[PDB]
Amino acid sequence: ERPTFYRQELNKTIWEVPERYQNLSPVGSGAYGSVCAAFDTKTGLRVAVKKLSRPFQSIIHAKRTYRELRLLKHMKHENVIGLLDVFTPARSLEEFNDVYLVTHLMGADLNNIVKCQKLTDDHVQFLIYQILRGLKYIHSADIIHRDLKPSNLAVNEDCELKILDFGLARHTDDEMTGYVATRWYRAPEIMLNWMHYNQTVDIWSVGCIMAELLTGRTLFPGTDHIDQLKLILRLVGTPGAELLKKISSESARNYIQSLTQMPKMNFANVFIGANPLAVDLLEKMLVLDSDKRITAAQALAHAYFAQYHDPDDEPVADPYDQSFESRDLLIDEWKSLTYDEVISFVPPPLD
Ligand SMILES: CC(C)(C)c1cc(NC(=O)Nc2ccc(Cl)c(COc3cccnc3)c2)[nH]n1
Repeated sequence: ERPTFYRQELNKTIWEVPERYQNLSPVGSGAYGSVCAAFDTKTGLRVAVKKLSRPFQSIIHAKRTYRELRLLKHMKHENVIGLLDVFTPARSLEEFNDVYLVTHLMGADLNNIVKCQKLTDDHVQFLIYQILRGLKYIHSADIIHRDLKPSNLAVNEDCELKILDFGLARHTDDEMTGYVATRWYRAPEIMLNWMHYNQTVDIWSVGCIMAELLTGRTLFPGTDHIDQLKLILRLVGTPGAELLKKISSESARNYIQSLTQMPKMNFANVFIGANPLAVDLLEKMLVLDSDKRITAAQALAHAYFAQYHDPDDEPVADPYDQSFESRDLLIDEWKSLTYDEVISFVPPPLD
């Protein structure tokens, strides 16, 4: 039944893991946990193991922990990250305090690819294709990523691509401040809090990512929130009256109307030399009104992806029950909910 655990300290943190996992080596940490690379001897895999940092600190924390576990137990798709394993050294609910998550070891992110390599149009096709493929899956489970950027995309030597979230820290006001990649890929409505937002926020990010794969340059490297809004409105144009009504923040609405009105730019004169089909796709992604952005599913059928598109191999997620998001529970209740999910986990099969 239960495997044997051994202990070791790595960077003032104690790790207790099953013997199967060997050669633990620290790779990163933050307020929400620490990660080691390791070798899983039962599967033959290089794996990553995250140890959650006091997962049941507060109500809000415990619920956060439950949420990621549920989330990761559910993601089963080639272009999305999955759970290899999840474990606890705890022998009963009474002593459950620590949670460990196991995933495939990710090496290079997409930020490393565009930085250190020249990409062909065909490269960009395959890379964006896979993001959209994964995103169709994620969205069909009513999950929004909200933080799509190159660094949250893992890419191996064959340009095969997985969406995940490496994030280990709080998403605070300070990290979104200033000249920071954290904010360059954010949909404007979620950056200036215009309104209740939706799936299409992630599509805007793909817009920004695709542009950067084509040029090798950040699309909207704002020096701050407002500077970035100007860079954005310079390209796609200031909003019309139709879009202004949909902006719930009267204060935000009011700021936008103080701007000099500008037309949408010619994208062929921005993305000089790009495939006309890439240009067209960007025009349908980088749309200010989120009601009117192309969806992941719609985007898969666009002629830019003709080499790769296969409507029989672009699967959707099983129904995902997200009713817990509405419930207010106590720490011990989130905790036990989490514990059930730990003990019920069934590992994936390798072929
Ligand atoms: C929207 C999607 C489904 C993409 C999403 C994913 C997440 N969160 C995570 O992916 N979390 C997570 C948890 C544990 C581990 Cl081990 C990892 C991968 O971490 C590494 C670190 C270093 C090298 N390789 C993998 C991710 N939220 N939303």
